[PDB]
Amino acid sequence: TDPRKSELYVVEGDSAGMFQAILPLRGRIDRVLKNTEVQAIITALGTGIHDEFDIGKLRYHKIVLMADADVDGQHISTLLLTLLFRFMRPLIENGHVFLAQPPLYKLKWQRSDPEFAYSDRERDGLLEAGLKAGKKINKEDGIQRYKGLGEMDAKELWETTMDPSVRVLRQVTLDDAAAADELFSILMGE
Amino acid sequence: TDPRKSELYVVEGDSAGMFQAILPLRGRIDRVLKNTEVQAIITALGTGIHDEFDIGKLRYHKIVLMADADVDGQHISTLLLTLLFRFMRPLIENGHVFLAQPPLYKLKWQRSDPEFAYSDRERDGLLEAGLKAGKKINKEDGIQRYKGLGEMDAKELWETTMDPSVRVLRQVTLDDAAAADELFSILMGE
Repeated sequence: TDPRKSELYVVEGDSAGMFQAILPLRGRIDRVLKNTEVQAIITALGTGIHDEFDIGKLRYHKIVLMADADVDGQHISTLLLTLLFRFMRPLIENGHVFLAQPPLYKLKWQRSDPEFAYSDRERDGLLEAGLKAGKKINKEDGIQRYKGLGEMDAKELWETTMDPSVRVLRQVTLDDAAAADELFSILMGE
Repeated sequence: TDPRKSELYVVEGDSAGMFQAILPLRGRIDRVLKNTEVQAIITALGTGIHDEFDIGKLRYHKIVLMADADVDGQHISTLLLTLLFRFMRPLIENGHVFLAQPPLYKLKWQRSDPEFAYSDRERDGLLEAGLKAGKKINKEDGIQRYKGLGEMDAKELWETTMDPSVRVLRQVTLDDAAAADELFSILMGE
């Protein structure tokens, strides 16, 4: 439960699923700060914002953003990384911010546990290794290509994106957050 | 992600682990409302408090409190049910508040999936049924008696307390919340 042993997952957006807290974010910067879901995330982090930001009050060692690979999922991650870059910058600078890579494929092996691939390369690798081991797979429907997080059952979502020994996390750098901030400014101007 | 398909789990306290949001609560009523963890829970619910309470702004269909059976776990559940009874009463009245019953025992069957018991009666029943079916168990260490939520691995905690088809939930009635409020007042006076 301790901040050092605590993580906060922010699950985005309209196609959604060590202490692991979880908060949603569904989907004008002043209007976004008034949004209830945004307010809950900011409050849970416990640092305060802008000039009131206090790193010592950080409630979570890791902040993990989880969204779909599509434009809808990108839009929400862009929004949250911009809010963090503009009002809670040391969270990014000190390496607390991460992006969860959801699995792209589920390999439905006939008489064994299903395997999950995070890229086309891993899918091909796992398929070859499985067939070589003697595992069986249906050529027509044995490989499920995920379209969103909502397609996964809650148990497999945890196994693939939240289990620390299995999950694929990418650290958000200051340059990554600056690129999200630029993207936000471009889209607002459009 | 929709409020109707959303649940908020409040995991208590110092011995801790359909969209399922999760928030911690570790462990003078005016001082409690200023606490960051309490503020995050209230904010996530989205209704506001006291005269500002708006049922229409409720972000979660179910509010589930999960704590250890000991005095430490009871103290936190007493505190949160009191806050809900005093400042967010319709959440209890409208049947949104529940208590999660964590498993008391894990039956470590030798060559099959482990089973979980929520009472001494269920433990005895499952043990008899398993041995009758031909399942094997070690008489010395095969039955683990849980002392707290922190003893469970994250995956089994979800399977037993968060899976809607498996979990054991008890609805918090207005009388239940009134008894928690009385208990809080007695302990504060002590």
